[PDB]
Amino acid sequence: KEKLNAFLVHDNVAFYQGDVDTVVNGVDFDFIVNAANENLAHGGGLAKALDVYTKGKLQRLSKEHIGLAGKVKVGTGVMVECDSLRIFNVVGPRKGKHERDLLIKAYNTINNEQGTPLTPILSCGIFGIKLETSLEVLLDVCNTKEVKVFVYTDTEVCKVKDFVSGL
Ligand SMILES: Nc1ncnc2c1ncn2[C@H]1O[C@H](COP(=O)(O)OP(=O)(O)OC[C@H]2O[C@H](O)[C@H](O)[C@@H]2O)[C@@H](O)[C@@H]1O
Repeated sequence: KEKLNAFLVHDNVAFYQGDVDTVVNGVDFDFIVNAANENLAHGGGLAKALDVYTKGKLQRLSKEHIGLAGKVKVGTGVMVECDSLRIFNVVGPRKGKHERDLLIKAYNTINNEQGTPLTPILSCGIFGIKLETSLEVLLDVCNTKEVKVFVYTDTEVCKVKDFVSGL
C-alpha cells in the first residue's frame, strides 16, 4: 500500500530508511519534520535536502518568517506548505547540558501537531546528540498516536535496530 516498507516497527512508531525524495515519495504522512536551526537557514543535512526538494521555496518562506515576528525558539516548530508538502520546521537542540529537556520540548511540539508526522531523529546529525538518546526521548514523548520516523544511513539503521532490541 505505502510504497516504501518500514524496516522496523516499535509499538506506535514505524521506522523508514531513505533520503528526502525517497521518504517524501514513499511514506504516507500528513507532514514532514525538518531538523532546523533557530535561523531557519537550511545549510546542511536534512534541512538542505528538504530545501533542494522544494526548489528553494522552503528557504524563501523561512526568510519570510524569520522575518516577521521574529525568529525561532528551540523548539518550537514552524509549519510551511511547499505545494503538496507540509514541512514542520522544528528547532532541535545543539548537544549540551539542557539537551534532554529541549529534546522533550521539541518532540512534544511534534507529537502535538495534528496529523501523522514523519520525523527525523532530531539533533543526531550535525547537532551531535547521540542517536539513541534523542530516540529514547522520541519514544517517551510520542506514546499515543502513530508516528513515523526516518533515518538516512545504514549506520543509523543499525543503531535504531539495536536500541529497539534493548527494549
Ligand atoms: N539527504 C538526506 N536525506 C534524508 N535525511 C538526511 C539527509 N541528510 C541528513 N539526513 C539526516 O536527518 C537526520 C538529522 O540530521 P541533521 O540534518 O544533521 O540535523 P540535526 O542533527 O538536527 O542538526 C540540525 C542542523 O543541520 C542542518 O544544517 C540544519 O540547518 C541545522 O543547522 C539524520 O538522521 C540523518 O542522517
